[PDB]
Amino acid sequence: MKELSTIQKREKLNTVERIGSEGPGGAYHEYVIKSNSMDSQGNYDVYETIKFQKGARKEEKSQHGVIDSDLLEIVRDRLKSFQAGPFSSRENACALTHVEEALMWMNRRVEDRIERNVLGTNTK
Amino acid sequence: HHHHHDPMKELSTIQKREKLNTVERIGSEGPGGAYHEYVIKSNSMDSQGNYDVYETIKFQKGARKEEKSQHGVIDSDLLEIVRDRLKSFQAGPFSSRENACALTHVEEALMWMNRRVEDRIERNVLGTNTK
Ligand SMILES: Nc1ncnc2c1ncn2[C@@H]1O[C@@H]2COP(=O)(O)OP(=O)(O)OC[C@H]3O[C@@H](O[C@H]2[C@H]1O)[C@H](O)[C@@H]3O
Ligand SMILES: Nc1ncnc2c1ncn2[C@@H]1O[C@@H]2COP(=O)(O)OP(=O)(O)OC[C@H]3O[C@@H](O[C@H]2[C@H]1O)[C@H](O)[C@@H]3O
Repeated sequence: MKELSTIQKREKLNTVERIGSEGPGGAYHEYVIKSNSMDSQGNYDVYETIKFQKGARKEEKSQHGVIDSDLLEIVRDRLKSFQAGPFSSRENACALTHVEEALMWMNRRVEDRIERNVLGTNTK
Repeated sequence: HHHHHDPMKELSTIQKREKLNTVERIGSEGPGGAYHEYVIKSNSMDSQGNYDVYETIKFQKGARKEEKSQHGVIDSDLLEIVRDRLKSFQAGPFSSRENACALTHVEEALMWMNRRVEDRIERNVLGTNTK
């Protein structure tokens, strides 16, 4: 089925769903973030769709969208702000270090593909 | 729908070369000292000057047990999406060690985020303006 099995199991604010089918690289390129709560009339309090860059950027027929490092950079910024604020935590600091190292590995991939001159194409 | 182009508002990213998108924080600091609206916008624009990509991410603003709260996305949602995409890419033809390391770190970040949630349930402070 469609809903993601999440690491968080208790008191989840939102459900996340993959929409559509597998595409380039074997990945999905549309996701829905959905409130677990509803308003008085049965509507979701939150219903957001995230659409990924589908097909590499230099190939024809490719569809523009967000990329995964965008999401990680937003979360990185949020954790940095929370850590500079009144409600910091050790858990935040550990999560932030892992988020930044993930981003560093994603950039490692980007720079390797620039070097092998395959960035933006469907090549190993 | 939005025409092209503070750099104080744009996020300084880990990636420096061949960025697809610019990420910008919208608005002011809010609860916890954090921003709760971000825009992801393509570095390319069409023939008429409009962004090819212009998407807004709005976060749950104000803790869930407090008044005034505005419903929205939470950070672990974004990370679970990235986790799923990395898992898919790793099961596909274009796997990599870089993907594997990024995936392990993303999942451990999510594990610390859930660790925080469970610690806050234990202290009975989840959803409140409490350290
Ligand atoms: N961690 C990964 N992130 C992205 N893509 C990955 C990863 N691991 C493997 N891939 C695959 O290599 C191709 C070229 O990617 P790329 O050259 O890095 O980048 P891009 O130009 O930014 O396009 C990005 C889009 O490309 C399409 O193909 C991708 C995937 O099939 C996809 O639909 C992307 O959403
Ligand atoms: N890693 C963090 N994630 C979220 N929030 C964090 C973190 N680190 C510190 N905070 C701060 O503690 C408060 C209580 O958060 P919580 O009990 O986890 O909140 P919640 O019910 O899930 O609501 C969530 C919203 O709450 C508001 O305040 C938050 C923040 O000021 C914010 O606008 C949130 O976007």
